[PDB]
Amino acid sequence: IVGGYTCGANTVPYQVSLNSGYHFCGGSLINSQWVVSAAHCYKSGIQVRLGEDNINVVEGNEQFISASKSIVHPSYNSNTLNNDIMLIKLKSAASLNSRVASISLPTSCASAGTQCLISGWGNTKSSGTSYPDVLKCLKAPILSDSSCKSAYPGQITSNMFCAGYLEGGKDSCQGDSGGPVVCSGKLQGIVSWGSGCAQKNKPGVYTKVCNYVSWIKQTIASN
Ligand SMILES: COc1ccc(-c2ccc(C(=O)N[C@H](CO)C(C)(C)C)cc2C(=O)O)c(C(=O)Nc2ccc(C(=N)N)cc2)n1
Ligand SMILES: COc1ccc(-c2ccc(C(=O)N[C@H](CO)C(C)(C)C)cc2C(=O)O)c(C(=O)Nc2ccc(C(=N)N)cc2)n1
Ligand SMILES: [Ca+2]
Repeated sequence: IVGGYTCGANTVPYQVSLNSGYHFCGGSLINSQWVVSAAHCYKSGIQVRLGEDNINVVEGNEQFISASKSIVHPSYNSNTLNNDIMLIKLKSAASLNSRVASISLPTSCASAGTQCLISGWGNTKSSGTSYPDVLKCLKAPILSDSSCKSAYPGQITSNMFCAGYLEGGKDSCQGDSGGPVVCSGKLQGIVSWGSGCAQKNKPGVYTKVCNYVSWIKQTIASN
């Protein structure tokens, strides 16, 4: 997260870190056994880390649970980036508590201009790299479809939206991928792609979760 702020420990209790001996992507807890992330974060050896603030220090509220299943959307396309969504099942159920809690799925899509909370442990600089110990947060609005398509001509599908700041300086970034965009208590987005980070006229692009609620529910019911 570039241009964000320190969230505060366990203030975003649905935020998970996907770990393979290091943090590589975010995710969002949606019930005690399932995490929503980005398809492009798929890999072997995933451990889900819940209850984290400082990802480099044991602080006492963590739960580390191996992924037993990783289910990428059936029509994910790694070229176009359409349908950049994956469901991860935990090998055993998390213990839900105040610091490890789920986020609601949308019942309807959010309007342009809706203010959302984006969070993660990704890079915090727009040039160069700095990776934070503690979770970072950014308030950012959803942009209009027209502004999004103007920013990325020919690239924006009905399963994507843009969010952020066209002046630059405030964006998600590498390592935030798979993590949440939460608006009025609903998981509306997944950190997906962009051009660099926090560049002028190049807002973040996010998977549009409201198109996937039936798929998510049916997938959880069958796996
Ligand atoms: C598929 O969609 C996107 C969208 C954006 C990026 C991206 C993000 C940040 C940056 C980047 O500029 N990140 C930091 C920001 O400070 C640097 C300091 C490393 C430049 C670069 C890229 C890129 O396009 O190469 C990427 C991206 O990083 N893709 C990528 C693909 C292949 C390799 C590899 N085999 N070496 C590495 C990286 N992918
Ligand atoms: C869509 O498919 C992919 C595939 C791979 C990447 C990617 C490439 C390199 C890396 C990366 O450089 N990872 C390092 C290790 O080299 C970390 C230390 C951040 C784990 C991260 C990512 C990522 O998924 O976030 C990314 C990727 O760069 N995504 C991304 C997400 C958001 C923005 C933005 N809002 N500005 C920019 C870029 N996207
Ligand atoms: Ca920790």
